[PDB]
Formats: sequence, C-alpha cells, structure tokens
Amino acid sequence: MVLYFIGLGLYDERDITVKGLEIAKKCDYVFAEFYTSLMAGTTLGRIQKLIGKEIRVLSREDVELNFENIVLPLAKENDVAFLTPGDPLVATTHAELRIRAKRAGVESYVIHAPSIYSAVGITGLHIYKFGKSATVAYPEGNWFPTSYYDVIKENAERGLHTLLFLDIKAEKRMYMTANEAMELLLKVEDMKKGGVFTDDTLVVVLARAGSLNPTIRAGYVKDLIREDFGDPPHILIVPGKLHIVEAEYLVEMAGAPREILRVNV
Amino acid sequence: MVLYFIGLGLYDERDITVKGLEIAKKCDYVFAEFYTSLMAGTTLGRIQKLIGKEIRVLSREDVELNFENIVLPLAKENDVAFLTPGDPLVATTHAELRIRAKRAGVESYVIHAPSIYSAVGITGLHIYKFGKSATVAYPEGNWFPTSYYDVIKENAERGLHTLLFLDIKAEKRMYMTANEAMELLLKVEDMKKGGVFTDDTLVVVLARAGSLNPTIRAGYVKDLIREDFGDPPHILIVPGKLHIVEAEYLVEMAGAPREILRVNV
Ligand SMILES: Nc1ncnc2c1ncn2[C@@H]1O[C@H](CSCC[C@H](N)C(=O)O)[C@@H](O)[C@H]1O
Ligand code: NA
Repeated sequence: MVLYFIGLGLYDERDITVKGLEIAKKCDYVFAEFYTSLMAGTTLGRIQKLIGKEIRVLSREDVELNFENIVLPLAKENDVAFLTPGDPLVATTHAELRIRAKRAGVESYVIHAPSIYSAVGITGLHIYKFGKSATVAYPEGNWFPTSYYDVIKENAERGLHTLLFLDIKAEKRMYMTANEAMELLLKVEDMKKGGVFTDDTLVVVLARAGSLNPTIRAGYVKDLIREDFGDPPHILIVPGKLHIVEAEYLVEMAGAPREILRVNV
Repeated sequence: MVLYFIGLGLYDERDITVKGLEIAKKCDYVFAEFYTSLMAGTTLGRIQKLIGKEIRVLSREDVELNFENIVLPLAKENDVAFLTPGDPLVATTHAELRIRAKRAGVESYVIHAPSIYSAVGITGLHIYKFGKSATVAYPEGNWFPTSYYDVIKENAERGLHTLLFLDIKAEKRMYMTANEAMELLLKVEDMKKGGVFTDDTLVVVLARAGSLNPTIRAGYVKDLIREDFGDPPHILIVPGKLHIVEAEYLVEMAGAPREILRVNV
C-alpha cells in the first residue's frame, strides 16, 4: 500500500529511468496525466506496452479536484503509480498532491526523470546562469497575461538567462510554438516599450528535447519569428549576458549569427 | 562514427534512463567521469554490471585537456558513450565537448537523465522561483571566496530561491556537508554583514536525492546547523519568501516548524 509519483521523461517511453520502469512494472494500479506537458515521441499504447499494465489516464479536473477520490483510495490497499511527463514535481502543482496522500494515511515516493528544466543544458547556455523562469500563456477573451515579460526584464538586468515554458491546452490539443510566443512578446513590448523584447533580441529555441535530433536554434527575433522549428513541444529562452564559450556553442551548434561571437563585456 | 553523452542520473545505477542503458549496451567503448560528482548510492562495479560493458574512467584532465585524443579517435569508427552523473551538459564545461566532437567530424547525441536542478522540486519549492545558482567553495590559504553569498542576496531580494551546490573533492572523496556550508555562510555574514544569512534564516537541506529514502529537512539555521542530515552528498537551499503552498509542503513533508507559516510567507 503505497503511492509512487513516476516521471516519464522528455520525449518517449524510454526516457523513464530504470528505477521508474522496474517499480512501475510491479505496481497494482497505474494512473497518469498527460496535460502538464507533451511527450511527442510516444503514445499511451507504447507506454502501457513497456510497463505491461493498463494505464488509466486522468484529466486535470480528475487530478486537481478528485485525486483523493480516484487515486488515493486504491493506494491504501495496493501499490499505485501516478505517471507524468518529464519530472513529476517540476513546473506543476503535483507536489501538493503528496500532502493529500499524507493526510489520507498514504506513503508516497518520488521517482525523478529527465526534465526540460535541466535539458536546457543542451543549448550551450550555462545552467547556473538561468534566472527566474516563467510561462508564456495564451491570451483569452479580454485578459492578456504579461507577467512573463517582466521576468525576462528582471533577469536580463542581472545578466541572467530566462527559461520560458510555453502554454498548452491539452484537451484542445493546442501547443504553443516558439513563433507564437515571440509574436505575443512583441505585442507586449509594443505595449510596455521597455526595450526588453524586440526584433533585435537574441533568443534560443529548443524543440522536442529528449528526441535524438531536437531542433536547437539561436538568432535574432526578426529572423526566427517565422522560422519552422518542427513539431511541439517548444520552449523559448532569452539569454542574458553571454560567456564567450556560450556564444561559441550557439554559433557552432545552433546556427547562431557568427556575429554574436563578439560579446559585449 | 557516433559519440553519445549519456546521463547516469542522481543516486544509483538505476537512475540512468531506459534509453540511456540500451544505447550504452550497444556502444563499442564506454567512458565515464566522476570528478564533477559521484553516484553515492552505487559503485563503478555495479554500473559496469548493469551496462554489461567495461567502463574506462577519465580524470578531469583526461577530459578537459585530452578529450579529443582519448575519446574522439575511437568515435571515428565506433559507437562511443561518455557517462556523467546527473544530466549531461549540466556541468558548465561539458557543452564545449560537443564542439570538439563536431570539429573532429564526429556526430554527438545527448541522452538526458535526472538532474538535481529539477530533482530539488521534491522540496516542494516551485521550480520557476529558483534564481541564479552557485557553489559554496571552501576558503583556503589567503583565498576567501564569497560570491555565493552575493548570489543568495540578489536572489532573495527578488523573492527567488537559491540552489547551493556544496564543495566536493572527488579524488580525495571529501564532501562538504550542509552543516559546514551553513557555518561558512554564517562566517561570511559576519564579514559582509548584509543581513543575508543568520541564525534566523530559513533553509532547506536535500540529501541523497534520487534514492527512495532521501532526507528533506527545512528549518531555521540555529536549529539545523548541528543536525545530522546523513551521508552525502548534501544540497543546500536558501528559499526566498514562500508561497503558502510551499510553506505547507515544507511543514508537512520536511518537518519544518509551524512558525514558517507566518514568518516566511
Ligand atoms: N521535450 C521538450 N522539449 C521542449 N519543451 C518541452 C519539452 N518537455 C516539456 N517542455 C516544455 O515545458 C512545458 C511543460 S511544463 C511541465 C514540465 C515537466 N514537469 C518537466 O519536468 O519537463 C511545455 O509546454 C514545453 O514548453
Ligand atoms: Na535554475
């Protein structure tokens, strides 16, 4: 009788850790959610096949409102696993679900998996240099979110990089591309005019991290805004002050304009 | 003709991903490094047995100075793997190794694995709230480094959390404990007197992330500075102002004193 929060990784069913696979294989019941992120290189079938279990997929409402009514009950008698894309507790509210488990008298364990948060390391940007992170959310109705713009500004002022998670509307199957994120940011810049995100701003795009051939592109907004970066998911990064070796990597590995080699110190 | 940068994950031999293990088993040669960090929950022998391949260990110099003469030559006509604790490319200087590969006409692919950068999410602290990261280094001779102190200050000042890596002497297998890190910071506070780290500062200690039984403790320095957090490696975090949900998780899961629910929120 226990509950396991098991991450599935970045792209496909093989991104799960060996620890996660072996424990997942021996659980009595297996639940999962696929709304907090997109695993573009797999399907539910391949996942079930790999674990050898039927996986009951839950909606955001099932989780946020009925986790303790659907999942916890079975944990009191059996070994249950709750699967999620990437790492279970990263850029989600899943951590709080452990508190519900405790209050229900259920012990929980966390099995980590590759996360986009550390995968950004493949962009060549020093991970210790990333500042506060933010999410570019789709405007809805008359409400136009802009907080993420202020985050970039705050980090940029300190010479730190900014990781931008992109919005997702799972039930509509809508995944925000880096192109859309860029369009929204220019509109915010037009509104606030803080000189934070313009046509000349250098940005980095990472698409489908975890796959063997992710798309990694670095360049000025004016040139990348209409570029095709392949299928989702995508994340956008606005680097801060670059180190020489970071610039070198962007140019050699991400096709960045050879001119960024000339870092203003 | 291919070089695979493969992450080994957080704690033991099972923290590597299914993708990483399968790829490693198919490589003709397998290298690894344990100078940036060590897999405290396993041994080289256990990792070798799992991959079913002989593993040649490389020192810091072998990598930084001779990567192209030791690893890349074999990658010209064979499939080669380079194993590192955590997620590949997280360690600052590793990204540059891909440039060396390109230069040698060698293709390289990155196989991600859990990293402490994302695993700290188990402390209940929101990932988006972490700011710049830093390493607490031991002072020595006439050298008393204190930059990590300024990092905490600049992050906390903006309501951001600070992830602190502790000094490690891989070769001599000597680890800096969280207790030691705290003592150093108190000593640094006495010199800079910026009111950044004192007996009343709330801190979180994460030990053996990745194991099924990690140590997660949150509390004020005056009460934790002499507490035993167990075997290394330890990770220290100086949280910024907490979201009530973060505070609740620390109280319920990390034994934090109820006091933080009013003092640090
Ligand atoms: N493989 C991948 N490549 C690019 N972006 C990714 C990605 N996986 C997740 N993301 C990004 O992160 C968002 C989900 S946020 C949830 C993240 C997850 N817990 C983790 O640990 O990675 C997506 O909308 C997308 O913008
Ligand atoms: Na960070």
